[PDB]
Amino acid sequence: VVLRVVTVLEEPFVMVSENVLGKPKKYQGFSIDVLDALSNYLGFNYEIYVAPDHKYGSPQEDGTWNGLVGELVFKRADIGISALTITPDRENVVDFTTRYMDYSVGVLLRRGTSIQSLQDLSKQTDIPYGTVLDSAVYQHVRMKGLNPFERDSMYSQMWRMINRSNGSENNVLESQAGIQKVKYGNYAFVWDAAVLEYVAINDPDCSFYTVGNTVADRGYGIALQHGSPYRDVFSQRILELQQSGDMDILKHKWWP
Ligand SMILES: O=C(O)c1cc(=O)c2ccc(Cl)cc2[nH]1
Ligand SMILES: O=C(O)c1cc(=O)c2ccc(Cl)cc2[nH]1
Ligand SMILES: O=C(O)c1cc(=O)c2ccc(Cl)cc2[nH]1
Ligand SMILES: [Cl-]
Repeated sequence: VVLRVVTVLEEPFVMVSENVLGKPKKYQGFSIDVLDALSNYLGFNYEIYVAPDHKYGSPQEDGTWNGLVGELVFKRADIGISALTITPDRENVVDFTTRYMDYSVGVLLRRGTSIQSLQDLSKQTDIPYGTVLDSAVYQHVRMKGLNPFERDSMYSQMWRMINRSNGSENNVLESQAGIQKVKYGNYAFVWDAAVLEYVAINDPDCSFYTVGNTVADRGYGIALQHGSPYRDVFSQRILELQQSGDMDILKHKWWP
């Protein structure tokens, strides 16, 4: 029994280890190890392909979904292995396992800063900051900073910085671009805290520092087709990995 796995590249969750003839051959990462834990225990083999648009998946004008979620809806893949945020929107078109990673937001800073939190970052302007355009972080700051019900001045000030020149000045098109901008410029990059911790830990110049708060009731899960016969056993195994302390060994392999 061979499963077809769709993924989205995101260090250190899913990283392409080897390319042959212009296509990835081997994948590694925390999400890959969780997949390898499921495959060996439940007794299935798999093959992995990257989502063509490199997107996670969001609803479109016409109802259809794009990205990884779209690949599962159109049944072009059986399961999705990535840092895919569990949302009610997505739970309506694909089946999610239980959470295997906690959602977290953080900021990447040049070595030698006073910034301790996202709160601090919002209260200064000397270090410009931003994220990836139209990403999760971006859309959250935009929503909170434009919501008349919200009166947390942090999201209002952050959106003011992020949306300078309609977002062309302080944002980037890829996370790699944001990281290099911190490395070689005066900039702070807001992203998933777990990603940024991996980046900081592994930078050859050790030029980064990172702070971030985790977010409860938010996290990443494995996705499957709607009405998949594999969800329940997938979710059970994830619990088992958690109780046995196997998940904390995987997390320590990538976040020592
Ligand atoms: O699942 C999503 O929609 C999604 C959007 C992001 O910008 C993102 C960024 C970093 C990580 Cl580790 C996961 C992410 N997931
Ligand atoms: O602390 C939270 O609940 C939280 C959730 C987000 O999605 C988020 C996104 C961007 C920024 Cl700059 C802060 C954030 N904080
Ligand atoms: O792709 C971008 O928006 C971008 C902005 C920078 O300031 C920048 C600075 C250095 C490097 Cl190596 C890449 C960069 N990329
Ligand atoms: Cl395999």
